[PDB]
Amino acid sequence: DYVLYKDATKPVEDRVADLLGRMTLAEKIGQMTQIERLVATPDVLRDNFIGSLLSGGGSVPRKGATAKEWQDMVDGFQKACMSTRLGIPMIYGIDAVHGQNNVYGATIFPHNVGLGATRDPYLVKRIGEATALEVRATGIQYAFAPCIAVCRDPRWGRCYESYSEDRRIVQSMTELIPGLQGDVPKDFTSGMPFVAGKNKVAACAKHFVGDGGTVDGINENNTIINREGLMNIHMPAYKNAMDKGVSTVMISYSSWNGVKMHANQDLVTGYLKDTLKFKGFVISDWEGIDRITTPAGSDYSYSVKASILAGLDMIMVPNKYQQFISILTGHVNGGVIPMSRIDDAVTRILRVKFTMGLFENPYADPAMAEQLGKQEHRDLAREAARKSLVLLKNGKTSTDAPLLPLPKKAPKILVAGSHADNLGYQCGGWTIEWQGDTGRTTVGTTILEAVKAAVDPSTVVVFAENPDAEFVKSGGFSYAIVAVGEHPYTETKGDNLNLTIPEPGLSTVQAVCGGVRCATVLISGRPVVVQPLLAASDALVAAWLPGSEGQGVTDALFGDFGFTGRLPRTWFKSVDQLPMNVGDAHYDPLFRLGYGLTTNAT
Ligand SMILES: *[C@@H]1O[C@H](CO)[C@@H](O[C@@H]2O[C@H](CO)[C@@H](O[C@H]3O[C@H](CO[C@H]4O[C@H](CO)[C@@H](O)[C@H](O)[C@@H]4O[C@@H]4O[C@H](CO)[C@@H](O)[C@H](O)[C@H]4NC(C)=O)[C@@H](O)[C@H](O)[C@@H]3O)[C@H](O)[C@H]2NC(C)=O)[C@H](O[C@@H]2O[C@@H](C)[C@@H](O)[C@@H](O)[C@@H]2O)[C@H]1NC(C)=O
Ligand SMILES: *[C@@H]1O[C@H](CO)[C@@H](O[C@@H]2O[C@H](CO)[C@@H](O[C@@H]3O[C@H](CO)[C@@H](O)[C@H](O)[C@@H]3O)[C@H](O)[C@H]2NC(C)=O)[C@H](O[C@@H]2O[C@@H](C)[C@@H](O)[C@@H](O)[C@@H]2O)[C@H]1NC(C)=O
Ligand SMILES: OC[C@@H]1[C@@H](O)[C@H](O)[C@@H](O)c2nc(-c3ccccc3)cn21
Ligand SMILES: *[C@@H]1O[C@H](CO)[C@@H](O)[C@H](O)[C@H]1NC(C)=O
Repeated sequence: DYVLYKDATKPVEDRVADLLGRMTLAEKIGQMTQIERLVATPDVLRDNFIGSLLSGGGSVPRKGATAKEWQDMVDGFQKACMSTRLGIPMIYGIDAVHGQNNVYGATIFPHNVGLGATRDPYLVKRIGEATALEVRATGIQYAFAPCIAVCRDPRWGRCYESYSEDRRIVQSMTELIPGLQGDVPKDFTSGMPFVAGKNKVAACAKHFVGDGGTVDGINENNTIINREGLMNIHMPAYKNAMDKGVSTVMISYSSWNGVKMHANQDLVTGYLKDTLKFKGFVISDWEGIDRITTPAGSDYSYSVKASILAGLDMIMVPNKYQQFISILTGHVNGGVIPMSRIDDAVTRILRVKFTMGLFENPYADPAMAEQLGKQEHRDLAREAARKSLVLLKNGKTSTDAPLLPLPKKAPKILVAGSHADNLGYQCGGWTIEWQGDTGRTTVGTTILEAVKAAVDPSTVVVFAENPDAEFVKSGGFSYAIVAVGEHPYTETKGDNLNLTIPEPGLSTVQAVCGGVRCATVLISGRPVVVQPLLAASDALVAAWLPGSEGQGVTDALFGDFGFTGRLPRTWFKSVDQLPMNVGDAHYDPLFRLGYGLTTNAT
């Protein structure tokens, strides 16, 4: 007879309610299982009724894969899930945190920190729209963004994924959501999930909650703060995400006052779902439930019980799915975990799938391939790159002639530094590889390239990654541009207690600037000890992690556009002041939030 859930002309809730009514137990749990593509197989996916797949940092089908290949891969997996008795389509998620950053040839936009310096939430909304197209260009329908953490201690290896330390800023920046998912209807209820169609993608606000408040900025650690401070600092943006209709929420690895977020039934269920009235689905993090115990995985049986009862709807296993499903099947068979729970988690996972119309467009659109790396997107990124640069210094002394903007016509000029011609570096973490990489890892334009493509044909550009004083003073240069800074990092692998850039860097800035007037470009995902650099430089620019369009940098350096960006974070004097944020008593910055020197165009 007539199968309601299959009829597209029917209401979302009606269809969810109808399908859930036909589901066994194995299928309901299947919908709650998300696994790495690495352990996925048509059989596995079909036999275990897998409801979702993902790709961790660098989990690509083939290094250098085209968009078609990706689509084919995803389509391969979907073909399998569609063959289940009920034919429930799977949702493929990936970390498209600053473009479809895992794909080769994908436009790599500035990381969050840099975007916050722009204060242009509309620019961010356009980035989300772009990223939507490029993630859909590869057949994927779910991006694990935006990360709306409010980094409070730059020693945290994930600070670059935080728009600001000022929640107000992080809120205005949730505009990425409507960009990735499309805008929500006038009526729209705050908390209901939403996605416009096959040209948009489901978004994920992460990581609930207080991931940017751990002690010392130790990744995944504990956040010791009172409910009020937690609610007015780290909680706010989420409220915004509810109104903008965010589709999902990933839970943080970090604990609050000693309690693992994955086990926090009060915040996850009581506050997020019950109070904020979140109707989309909640997903764990990579082995996030295993990390509830200590050691991790020491009692997976507890992790399922504790996490599922806490209120989580989907688990990112992402490898030992057989265990996860066996363990959960048991708990339900034992009455330990009530079916109402499973019913709820599935109800949410489904509601989101019908809403985005996954049941109507489960397969890719080869027409969408072209989107990947589209020039218009690169221009957009280029714009954001320029707008995110924050001028800290521009003249060794009050009386000096402003170094920037530099002339495009000069006899001979010098570009140097470790980050000068290193695409991987200017891109930073989460680029091609999980930890990011060094060198020409994708399609882009390094700073050097931009420069050679901006100066007058009669301007001799000489490159020297790390020259000595002697070389510079004898070069006959009119000026030099040195780029240095941090190296690509991601999560824990990036926590830093000394926060001083790697060498050589300062040695190079000092060697070059001591030989000729210089403009120093600092590549970093956060504020770092900068006095030494500022001291040796005539002008110094904080470019954070610009991404693939180096021209964004040179656009400012040569005055085609003037610096407008302003510090999204507080720049410290020494790392022992930390934590130190706007509003604190001992607030003794080296550069307050909002600081940013400027210049004018043409
Ligand atoms: C401040 O604290 C930081 C972390 O808390 C320190 O950085 C970390 O230092 C350890 C060594 O103590 C280092 O060791 C691990 O990585 C080794 C290889 O490191 C290179 O490759 C990785 C990626 O593969 C990069 O992330 C590293 O940044 C590093 O990159 C190379 O750096 C060279 C010099 O800067 C450069 O010539 C290369 O081109 C560049 N190569 C690439 C591909 O980028 C590995 O052998 C070892 O077994 C460990 O696994 C960590 O890698 C390093 N940082 C990170 C993010 O992991 C920091 O130490 C200082 O700075 C470092 C960059 C390094 O030069 C140290 O020798 C130096 O003491 C601390 N700074 C201070 C002043 O104390
Ligand atoms: C020369 O460069 C200065 C750089 O500040 C320009 O003035 C600044 O223009 C901003 C708008 O572009 C002013 O408004 C706000 O700026 C922030 C930047 O953080 C924007 O994000 C925000 O949306 C606002 O628009 C800013 O206040 C202003 N700075 C000062 C000290 O007034 C200047 O622009 C020209 O003068 C200013 C006063 C405005 O009237 C501009 O509209 C006007 O074009 C630049 N000159 C030129 C020709 O562009
Ligand atoms: O890439 C998927 C998610 C990402 O969206 C989350 O923000 C982040 O917490 C995260 N850590 C790992 C991860 C960490 C260690 C080993 C293997 C994987 C994986 N992930
Ligand atoms: C925090 O980090 C410390 C040191 O790495 C570790 O001993 C402790 O168990 C962690 N605690 C939490 C709550 O993450």
